[PDB]
Amino acid sequence: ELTTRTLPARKHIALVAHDHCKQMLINWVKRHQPLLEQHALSATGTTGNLIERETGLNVNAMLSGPMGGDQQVGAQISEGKIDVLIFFWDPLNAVPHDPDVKALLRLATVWNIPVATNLVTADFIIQSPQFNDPVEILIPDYQ
Amino acid sequence: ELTTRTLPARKHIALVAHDHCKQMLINWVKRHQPLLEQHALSATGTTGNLIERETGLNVNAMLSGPMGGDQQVGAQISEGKIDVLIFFWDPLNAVPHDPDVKALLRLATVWNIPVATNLVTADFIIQSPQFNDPVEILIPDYQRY
Amino acid sequence: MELTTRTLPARKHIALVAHDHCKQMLINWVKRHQPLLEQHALSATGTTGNLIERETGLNVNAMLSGPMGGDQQVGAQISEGKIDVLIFFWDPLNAVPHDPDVKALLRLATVWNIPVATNLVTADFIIQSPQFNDPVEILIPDYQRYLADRL
Repeated sequence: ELTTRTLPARKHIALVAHDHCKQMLINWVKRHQPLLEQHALSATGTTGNLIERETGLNVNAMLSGPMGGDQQVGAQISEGKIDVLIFFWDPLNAVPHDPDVKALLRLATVWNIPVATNLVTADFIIQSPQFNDPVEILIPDYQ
Repeated sequence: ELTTRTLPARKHIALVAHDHCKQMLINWVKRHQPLLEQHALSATGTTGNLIERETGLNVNAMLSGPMGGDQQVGAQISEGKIDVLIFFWDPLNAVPHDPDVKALLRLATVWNIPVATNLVTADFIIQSPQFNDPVEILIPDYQRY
Repeated sequence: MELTTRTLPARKHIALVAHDHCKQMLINWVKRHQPLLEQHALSATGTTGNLIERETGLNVNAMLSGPMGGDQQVGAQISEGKIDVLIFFWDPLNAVPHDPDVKALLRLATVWNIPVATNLVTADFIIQSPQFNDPVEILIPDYQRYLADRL
């Protein structure tokens, strides 16, 4: 049983990267600075401060993955508060919070928000002529 | 890299049960009603409405586990807003949100709050004379790095 | 890990993969986007190909169902650079016995950096993009240099 929810024109974007993937995330943000500047940005750990020092964008801070930030992101997705997830997780290194990694991606699938796990997916999303449009999405009907 | 934090005398307790374990959790609540009435209670899914109908205890409702309730609980644990976790998960059925289940237990371990994963451990915790007093707990010093 | 590039052709090879309770969701999506999908190469796993041929006029390569090896067929072709796009509606509310195949397929789509969608909103962003029917240059691991370092 489905219902609908409205993703707004101006979006709340979560930016999450594993250690060997933080330089890949910062290069992506740099290439799309004017596209990100009017949306709201959040990031786990110190990635936000790295983005801030290199580009000037404001990024709200959350806990690092190992300390709980992935669950912070996931809780907000399910409350309808985060609209997009860019999650450059590391497929070539084992992390102790892998349960948190898979739980967060599970919820981004359940709640049907645009979610990219690599560069080319993130390009298709952020460069799309619809990224700045409101979006009506099908979601589970919790009641 | 450890520091300290104080759990208040009035604890914010999270009550979480999988489907076939719901009955055991409500029996535990009914056995310990006079103790639990002095604490703040939250529960995932409909479990809060079950408790309130059978005891009159006040229970703040959160999303069910499959829809993200375990991660709401984990987020508050890491923020220092939940002080105790009673998690009656089911060891004899497989659930689709198993990563969420293990992720909540990992964080409760990281942030070193009292946590019960079965009936006898829950009785030991809530029956402790220390349970309704302030409790100093060791925690990771995140404000370091 | 050093990077190189490869180019996904204008006509894409798209893998269409869905768990039992998500099959109807995938066919809804295929139905809406049929005028675009007729211009690309399509493969699907298990009974999903029957469903698509029956309900549309699209032609699909049959691959094995997920539990019998189909996810590893798709993964193999991804790593060989033969599959360009992955539409993978897996079920986050039901446990499956081939969950390791499911996670290994998503792991490889991440290493080899191909467009991948796990839900409707992400699938629409990809297929509707004005770039979808043009060559796409993507950054990929440099396998020969990676091998050279392991010796």
